[PDB]
Amino acid sequence: VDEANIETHGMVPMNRLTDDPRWLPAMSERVTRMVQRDRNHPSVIIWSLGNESGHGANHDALYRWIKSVDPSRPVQYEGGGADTTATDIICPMYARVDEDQPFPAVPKWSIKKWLSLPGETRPLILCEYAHAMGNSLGGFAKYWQAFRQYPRLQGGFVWDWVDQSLIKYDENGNPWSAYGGDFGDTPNDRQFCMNGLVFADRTPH
Amino acid sequence: MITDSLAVVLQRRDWENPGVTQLNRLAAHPPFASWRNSEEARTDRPSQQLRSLNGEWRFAWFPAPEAVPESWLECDLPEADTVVVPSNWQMHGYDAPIYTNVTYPITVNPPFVPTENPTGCYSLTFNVDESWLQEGQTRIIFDGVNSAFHLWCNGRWVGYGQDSRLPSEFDLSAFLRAGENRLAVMVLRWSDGSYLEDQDMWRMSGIFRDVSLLHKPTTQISDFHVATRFNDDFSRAVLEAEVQMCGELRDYLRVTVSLWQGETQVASGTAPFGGEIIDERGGYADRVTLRLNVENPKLWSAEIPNLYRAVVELHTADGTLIEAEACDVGFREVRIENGLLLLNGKPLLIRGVNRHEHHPLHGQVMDEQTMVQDILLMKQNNFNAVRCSHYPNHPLWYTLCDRYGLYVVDEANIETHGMVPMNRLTDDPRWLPAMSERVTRMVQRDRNHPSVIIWSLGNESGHGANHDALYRWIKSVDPSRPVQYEGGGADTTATDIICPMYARVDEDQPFPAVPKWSIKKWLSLPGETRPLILCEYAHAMGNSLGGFAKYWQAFRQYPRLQGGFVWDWVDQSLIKYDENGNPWSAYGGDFGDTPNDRQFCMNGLVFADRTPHPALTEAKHQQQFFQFRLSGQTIEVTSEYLFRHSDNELLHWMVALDGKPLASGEVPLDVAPQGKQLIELPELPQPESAGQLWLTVRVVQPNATAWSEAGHISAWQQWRLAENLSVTLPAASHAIPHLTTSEMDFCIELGNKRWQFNRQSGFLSQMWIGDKKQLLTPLRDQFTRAPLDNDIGVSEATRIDPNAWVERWKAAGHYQAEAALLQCTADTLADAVLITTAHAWQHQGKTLFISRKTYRIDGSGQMAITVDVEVASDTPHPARIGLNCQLAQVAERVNWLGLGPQENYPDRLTAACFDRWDLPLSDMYTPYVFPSENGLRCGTRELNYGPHQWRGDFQFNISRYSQQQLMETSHRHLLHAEEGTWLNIDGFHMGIGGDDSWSPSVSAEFQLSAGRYHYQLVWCQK
Ligand SMILES: [Mg+2]
Repeated sequence: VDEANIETHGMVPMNRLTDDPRWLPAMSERVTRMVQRDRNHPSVIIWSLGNESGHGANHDALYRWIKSVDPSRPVQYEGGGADTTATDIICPMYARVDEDQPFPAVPKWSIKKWLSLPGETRPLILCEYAHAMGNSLGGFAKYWQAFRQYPRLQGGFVWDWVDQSLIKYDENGNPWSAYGGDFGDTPNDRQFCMNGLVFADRTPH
Repeated sequence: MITDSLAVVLQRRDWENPGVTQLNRLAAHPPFASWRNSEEARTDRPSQQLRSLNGEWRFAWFPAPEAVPESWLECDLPEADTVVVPSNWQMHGYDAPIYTNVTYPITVNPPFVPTENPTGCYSLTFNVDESWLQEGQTRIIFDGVNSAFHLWCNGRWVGYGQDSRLPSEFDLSAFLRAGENRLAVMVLRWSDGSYLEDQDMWRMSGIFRDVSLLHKPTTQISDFHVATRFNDDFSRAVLEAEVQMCGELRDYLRVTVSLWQGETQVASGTAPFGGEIIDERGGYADRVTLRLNVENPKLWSAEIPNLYRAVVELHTADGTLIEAEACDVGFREVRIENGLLLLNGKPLLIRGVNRHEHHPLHGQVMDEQTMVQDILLMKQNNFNAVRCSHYPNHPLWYTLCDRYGLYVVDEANIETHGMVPMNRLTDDPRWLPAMSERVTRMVQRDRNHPSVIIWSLGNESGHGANHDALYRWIKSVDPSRPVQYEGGGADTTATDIICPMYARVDEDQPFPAVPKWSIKKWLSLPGETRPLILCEYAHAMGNSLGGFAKYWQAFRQYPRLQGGFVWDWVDQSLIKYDENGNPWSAYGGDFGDTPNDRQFCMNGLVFADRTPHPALTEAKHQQQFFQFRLSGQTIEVTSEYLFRHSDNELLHWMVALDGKPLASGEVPLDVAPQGKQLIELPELPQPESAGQLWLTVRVVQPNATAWSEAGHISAWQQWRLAENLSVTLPAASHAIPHLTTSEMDFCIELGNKRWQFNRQSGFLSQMWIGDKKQLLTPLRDQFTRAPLDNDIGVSEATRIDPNAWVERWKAAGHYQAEAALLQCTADTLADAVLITTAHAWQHQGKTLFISRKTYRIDGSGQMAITVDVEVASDTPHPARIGLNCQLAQVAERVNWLGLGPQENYPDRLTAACFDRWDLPLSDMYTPYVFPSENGLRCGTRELNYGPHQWRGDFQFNISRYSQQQLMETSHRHLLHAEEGTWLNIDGFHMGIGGDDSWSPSVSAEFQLSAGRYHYQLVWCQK
């Protein structure tokens, strides 16, 4: 699944960069440029405009462009709660099968519930599930049990394949993995960055 | 000092590059006017803060951008003349204006442009008040510029602007200094952006729009949005406005919205900054949403503006107000429901004329007065809807519509007629950023206005991926207005409502990949639900609007069809000065700009100056809201109006016989919208005398609306009363005509009068009175008329087209055909003398027509002519069948009984009504920029000029200019009246047409294909 190189986690509201009319030309290049280069490959089955960029007018405009230039591949966008008009298939991220937690303006429901919502027909694939950080994947069976159970649920991508760490050298020169801003870059989110199913080197968690 | 210096700034060049529309340009916002006082915004009094750079402007002109001196930016050149702004430099005559209908004037190598591009640099020196500099931000604003400009302030580079139509704002706060500040602006005729718009209009490059200076407090609201929500009842409407505040944010500061109707406020809204906790990271810091509830709010409509005044004020907590913004608010809901466009819960029938904003005297720049003058005419003429093609209108223009009445359709400033395939510029992914600015920028500026009911992405740009992407953006940013795009055949996915252009109701013509069908057929297409509105119809060029009735008849007939905008409101012409200095209108590249599309450019319903084309009256009659159906004595009136009761309408009916009215009936009119009112006449007087009774009903307004003076007439209808046939006999007269015969000529004498017929000629050369000679030229049959604009079409001597009517006639030898006498004879009735002439018109051994004419002379001496015409089936149908003569006598006034008084044609005789008519002789001729046969009148029982009386049913045009002369002349001004008056009488006349200029638009029924024709008329002295 190809992803347009747009993220705007930082901005508050997050949607502001994507939402603004002026920013559209900068936004366009990443979606537009990406399609031409990667359109040819047989393997790609999907186009994703943005990740965690929120919902903006540009995404709706951009989503329309991808369909018109290319009708071959379904387009999915996570942002806006994943219930956004732009995404062909719902991609709730970190959604819980058993239970749903809602944040005002960004409600999250159990995947079984989410398909069931009034006036919803779209197939649902999770952007992420079963976070692999540290000890992880607990209740992993439950997610998969649900996927087999429901025809509509297409399953979701696990996060994340490789823990992110950078080699560091001791005075001895032995190499120790570094998590977060070991280098002192600040503020450092530290440990959360690695998020890894398998060791970098790589070894299997 | 670099990089301020021209050489560094010029290259890399921006204009050549497709990608950068502008540099250092502030985001577009609806105008606020920046006035601190709360009252002023509600008042709408001109703001003190706003400043106008309009005035005399220093000007310099250079062939190329490289050519213009570097030194100038520091100082204005000594040589350069001072030119008023906003102005078009070409209008000034520095550079000849270039007009091209389809082709870009510059050679097409996107994105590259011709190495030498005419460049004009404007330098303005102004003094800024000290108070402005100390606090706030000051940004220069340009209402319009073309194509692209480079901005220098105080010898320092400021900005680059890529779009002429849109307003561009640059901030001068850093640049400005105490005392006078020089302003240097550079404008280039040709830009990379130029490729985007190929729309066909006279092309002028310069600053055609006002330049002003605006001052904003450091904390001010950059943009505000007004939105309306209504109940199904519409009794209660919820209005919410969102305001975004620039720069610093203070918790204490609050924004208050007040809605004022007339002099009394309806509702007030006040909010703390920020709202709604938008997902997911945070609620907007700088955005506040205010909702105001209005119940029984008046709703804006073309018939009634019904305006509210909304003031947005940002004020301190205590609190003082930092700034005030006022926006006109009209409450209307526009939505497409069930494939039918609906306004305010009522299906909309749109009568609209495409408007190009052009002035012959001032060229592209439009006087404020002109819009008002233009607006009144369209509203006066039964036009409730105006579309501007294909660029955003002057900022003032939208405001006028909202007060005045008529609906406005905004159009994005993108056209790409030139590119082949045309879709290429729009279609390409790279071009999207340039494309985006015109659609995106336009929405923000024009979104606020109540009047606009639609958004149009592009005109004639073809169908491109960008249009589909752009269409999606407009919906998402704004859901209020339906979006329609013409291109791609008008069946494109992007357009909410189909807009076929030049579509024909009766018949459909298809071009591979761009099929066109009759409008009735087009809705019917499989899997089509969209309401259809024509971008253009009833082309008004030259003689035009023929078959206009048919289009309108269809619109009423079908619920889905919403009607279409007429093209075009104003003929486009530029004033030119003779050595005498008299002003003659110029069509095409009179200036020698080439290649020139020439005549086709004007395309005008009404004269530029402006005067109304004979056609315009026809539009008014068809357009009119009221519908009249008559059965017997009873008259039934149906109201077109959706929302308005006829509070002040007066209905007057007059019944007259043979141009004389026995009775006049007037009734007050009280019909609710969609209401039907039945009116019954007092029993009509019955005339024993032979003739036809005529009933005429017209609706006039007792009290003048702002657009219309009192006693103005909205609509009229004419119905024939039961016909009267007279069996009274002319005979008998004691005097008997005596005829004297010579081999050379046939002579008939009765009393004083003498009639001469020439045997060799086969036509009667001379008619005798006194002691006088009546006609200069022998009477002859004429099968040709000066070609109409439609008949000529796109055909030219260089590039002749087989399809065009003129070509078929020319190929035919129809024009050059020479009459021969097949037979001739002279005979004497006891009471009269009868002459029979047979003429065959032969070209190349093939006879186009055979005409037989018999002249019978009464004892009274009144002369009766019966003509029989045979037309070969093979030959292209004769444009008209008539006999034309030249008369020495000249008369001040022409009196005829027939359809009047406007010139009318069989295709468009609907506007005309039958009554006795009197006009100055000059009136009969109709001025045209390009001269074609004109001034024809139809269904005339009797025609009177001077001594002569003509009795019969015929179509007559009487003018000084010969038909041969009319065809010959390039321009209207050139023609010089021939001595005497040319008179044409036609038994039958071909329909003017046409839906399309390019291809013959004439209807099948209108053409005289019968192959057999008979008409008779009487020549009577006195
Ligand atoms: Mg065009």
